[PDB]
Amino acid sequence: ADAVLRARAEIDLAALRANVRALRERAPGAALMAVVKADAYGHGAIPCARAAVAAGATWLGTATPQEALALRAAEPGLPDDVRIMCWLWTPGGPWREAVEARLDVSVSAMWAMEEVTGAARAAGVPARVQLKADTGLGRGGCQPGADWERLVGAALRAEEEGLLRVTGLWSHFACADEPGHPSIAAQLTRFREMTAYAEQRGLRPEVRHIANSPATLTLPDAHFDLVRPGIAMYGVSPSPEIGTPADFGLRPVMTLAASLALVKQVPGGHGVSYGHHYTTPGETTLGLVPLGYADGIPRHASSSGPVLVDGKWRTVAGRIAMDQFVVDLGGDRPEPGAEAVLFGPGDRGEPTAEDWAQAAGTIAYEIVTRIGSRVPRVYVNE
Amino acid sequence: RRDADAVLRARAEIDLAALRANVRALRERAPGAALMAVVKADAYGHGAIPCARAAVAAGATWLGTATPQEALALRAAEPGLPDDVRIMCWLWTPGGPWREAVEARLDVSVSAMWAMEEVTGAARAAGVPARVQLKADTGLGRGGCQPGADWERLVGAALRAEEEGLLRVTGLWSHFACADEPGHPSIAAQLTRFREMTAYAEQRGLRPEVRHIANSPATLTLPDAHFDLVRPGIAMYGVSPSPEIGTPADFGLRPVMTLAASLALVKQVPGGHGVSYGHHYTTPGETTLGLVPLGYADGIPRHASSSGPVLVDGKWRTVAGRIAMDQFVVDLGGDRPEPGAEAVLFGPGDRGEPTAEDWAQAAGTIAYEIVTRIGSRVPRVYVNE
Ligand SMILES: Cc1ncc(COP(=O)(O)O)c(CN[C@@H]2CONC2=O)c1O
Ligand SMILES: Cc1ncc(COP(=O)(O)O)c(CN[C@@H]2CONC2=O)c1O
Ligand SMILES: [Cl-]
Ligand SMILES: [Cl-]
Ligand SMILES: [Cl-]
Ligand code: NA
Ligand code: NA
Repeated sequence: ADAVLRARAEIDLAALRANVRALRERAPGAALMAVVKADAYGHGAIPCARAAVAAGATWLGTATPQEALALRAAEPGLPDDVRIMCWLWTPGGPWREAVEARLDVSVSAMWAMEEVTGAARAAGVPARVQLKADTGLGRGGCQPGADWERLVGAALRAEEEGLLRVTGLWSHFACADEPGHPSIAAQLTRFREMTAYAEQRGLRPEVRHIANSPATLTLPDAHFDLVRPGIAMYGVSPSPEIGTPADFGLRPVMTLAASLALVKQVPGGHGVSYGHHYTTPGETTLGLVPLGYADGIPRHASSSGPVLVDGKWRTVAGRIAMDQFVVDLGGDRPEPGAEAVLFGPGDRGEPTAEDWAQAAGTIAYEIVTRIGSRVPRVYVNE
Repeated sequence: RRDADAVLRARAEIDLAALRANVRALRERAPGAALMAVVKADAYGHGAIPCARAAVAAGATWLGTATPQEALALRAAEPGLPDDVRIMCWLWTPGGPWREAVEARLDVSVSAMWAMEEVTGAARAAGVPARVQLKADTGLGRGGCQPGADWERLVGAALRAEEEGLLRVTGLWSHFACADEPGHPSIAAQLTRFREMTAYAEQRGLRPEVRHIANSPATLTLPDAHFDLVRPGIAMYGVSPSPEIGTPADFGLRPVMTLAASLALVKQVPGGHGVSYGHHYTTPGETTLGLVPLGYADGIPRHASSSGPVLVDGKWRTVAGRIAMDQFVVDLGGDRPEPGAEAVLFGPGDRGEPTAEDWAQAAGTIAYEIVTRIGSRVPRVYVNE
């Protein structure tokens, strides 16, 4: 692909492996799940899954069943013994294909309990089921009290019939990226209660797990049998409040770069881009970076996004357009085709994804995950 | 059946009859001009090839893309689009596939000497002449050639390449900065500069088939800016360029995309229960919550946290707290739709659902960004092909 000449997202799989390594050291009591949903947070699902497994991940996590099934179908195959879990299900989804593919499937509700049991019955092989507990996030889990009682009950019956085995009990935190937030302790308490209850009724899960990246990095009591450090595996800190990648032995995996399309002199008083929200203060040079919001450069970073060009940080001049944006180069005259580095690990003087997050009023998770399909991915150290 | 399966979670429904109607409506609105169907960025999220075909059927005689790869993909479509449709691309960088573009008969934009040298080199090596459009920077300060010496030199090099039989300048074009703000003084200033820079080029000897400057908001509001060709991108997808310009209905337009999902969970929760990351929403009393299985990886902007609208079970709901990567929650106020019930995030608006403009407002952006960044994990379903 000559598509890389315009722009590319370089994915350093050696950095990803080092991150997995570092996260395994940080959670020595637990298995590590490589969360590779959303096309591995924009980094490429299958290449990142292989690298994570090579570095010691024994679980893969996806949102949709289609994502998990694509991992099972990869050629050459990932090891047959890697566990693959998926959790974002709707009525009528491919439960039977998931059971036949030996996926761990999350169940938060009776409807899904019924459908997976029906699918196991029709497939003639038992399902592996994880029960999700809503411990305080108020999102995908089963509520405590009657809902949980009923769900645990139906799971035991299906076990009795040989239709499934409950392989895990899990939940997810709301505010683990704010250390000391009182909801963290409240959720852990509730997690302990709800899991104690399920085990006393007779469930025998292989894994209990609640930890995402910020809990993995800051709460050893929340590690249990399995940690799910998604954003950290891609070398990106969950928040500045938690710390920098370097604080945890982490290195950003993605570098986003483009080649300048145009370098041109313009007079003072010349408007730049839509709405003319920037006006040259005097005679100067403008550089055209051929990436825009269709490529995942957030429109919210208009006037603020940083980019390394020709030895200095520049910032976006005025509005980001669909396919491009402009920087004021202050008189410098790099060649057309010169490298513009939007973000990376930061060790060459370039910005990081967290700098973009700040410029766009969002979090670094969104920045890396929404880099568009029009930007080719280049895998290094595969 | 694998098709039938991903649509169960969510889908972006693309009504090509609405797109064809929009192209007809735009052609009425610019009777002096050919219409270019701007299908860059995967047709603003709607699907490049299906939209290109529909637009051509409805009378578009030009297709516009940003990258050469987009344009080459249109040339290569099977079945082919008509051989006589013109396909233009404009976002080039040094060393791009100029020769392949020349051999594929694309119109290629040039704003600079580097590019003039590369395309002339490629035409020389291919042994076939290039079709080149010169872009003028009339005030936008983005991709065009500046007036004065830069333009003089570019027009000069183009004439020499014409003299050698290496290319023909097929167009002279530009693009507006503020056409979405009617009466903004930059509009007239750019048109005046466009007229001068194009007059200059023609008097030096260039004979373009088309002159063009109009995007959607100019096409809709500025008949003097139509020239020989209009490029109404967002309007073709039935979306107004701004509320200042008007609503789609004001222009005989209908939104082409409908974004919908199937509820993944409906559950009862007590009062005082936090909802989603950071607990920016707390249930005020006992209630029901609905889980919509779409998140910012699917293109639901995180900026619409606490504000995005969605039609569920007969009423508009709004996002409760933070939108997550793969899902968000709504407070259903006690209602108990079935799991799997339809949640309509946006569409043309005639069934009581929100529009892409409502999402733009909720997310502090423009409707262009909403439709364009709907993620590849959302399948597109084409109706009225
Ligand atoms: C159920 C589940 N487990 C673990 C993770 C890993 O989170 P970290 O990436 O924070 O480690 C996530 C993803 N969290 C994303 C981030 O945005 N919204 C989500 O659902 C998730 O949804
Ligand atoms: C060169 C060019 N021509 C025509 C159009 C059509 O514009 P409308 O969609 O506004 O009709 C665009 C789209 N402009 C996109 C829209 O956002 N940013 C851009 O550069 C464009 O870049
Ligand atoms: Cl939850
Ligand atoms: Cl701005
Ligand atoms: Cl310009
Ligand atoms: Na929870
Ligand atoms: Na211009």
